[PDB]
Amino acid sequence: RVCPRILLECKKDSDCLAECVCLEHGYCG
Repeated sequence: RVCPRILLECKKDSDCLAECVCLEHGYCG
């Protein structure tokens, strides 16, 4: 699944939305 192109800063990758991950620097890939 692809996650919309929306910036998102978080610690735990799980925090991310859809089927993506959260990056330490502060961005969801």
